[PDB]
Amino acid sequence: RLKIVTIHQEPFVYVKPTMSDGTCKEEFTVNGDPVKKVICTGPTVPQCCYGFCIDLLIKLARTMNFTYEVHLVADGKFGTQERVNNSNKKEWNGMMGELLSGQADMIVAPLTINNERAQYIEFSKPFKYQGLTILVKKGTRITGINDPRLRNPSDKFIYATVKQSSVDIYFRRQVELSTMYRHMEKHNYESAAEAIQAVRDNKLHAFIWDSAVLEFEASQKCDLVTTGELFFRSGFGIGMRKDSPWKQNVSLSILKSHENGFMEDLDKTWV
Ligand SMILES: NC1(C(=O)O)CCCC1
Repeated sequence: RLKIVTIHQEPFVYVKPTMSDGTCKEEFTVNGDPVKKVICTGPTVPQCCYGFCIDLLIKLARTMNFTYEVHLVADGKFGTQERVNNSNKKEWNGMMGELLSGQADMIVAPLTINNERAQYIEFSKPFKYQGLTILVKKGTRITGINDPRLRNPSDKFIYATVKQSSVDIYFRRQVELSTMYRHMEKHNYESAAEAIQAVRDNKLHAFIWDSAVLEFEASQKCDLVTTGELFFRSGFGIGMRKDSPWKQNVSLSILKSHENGFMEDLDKTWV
């Protein structure tokens, strides 16, 4: 019974309360198809989880003949390396920390495959190809990471991302993006929800984040749109501890799904 850890992140993983009898409300898609849901414990009581990643998990479990139990990451984070003591060895938090500690056997979430994480865990082939993009108010046009309003910032156009995120780290390490980072570090938000709200409230002109997330957020709000070319393209993959016996088949299934329309069907169903 594999321990699956995930996190709230629509449309990949929705999190809702169970009904009074402890079950998940029976719901259907706009075309009458049943919405598959799994019970996921977390911040701790049983809750209802569903979405792109849950549909993927259900498919993998069926295809690979395994049972599982899902829980939401305890600290509500994806995972970054942080100094937590006087030693010289940083420690991973979020889902990365849980996978490495054994609290989880697989990370099933919109987790970016990057260099730092790849140094400690292994990933399946990507179940989603995306990259960083920009969220702005309808009518605003930004070409991409090279747009002057970003490279030559001023207070007339404020942009930012989420503090302590892997995206924040991406800019902090990009020497060529020092100018941008200096500007962002002065406006970064505590959470994506807050930043997205700030964009609708005209308090923030641009929010830099995952295109896989922003494309959905934009589709849900008419006053919001994504703009420009993607930069820092990346994939989302299932995380497992090194040398896992599940890796090969998880990867083969995902590659097969990209080739047989299954992944395209999830795209249409959830966005
Ligand atoms: N995909 C993210 C990650 O850290 O894995 C990047 C920002 C949202 C979460």
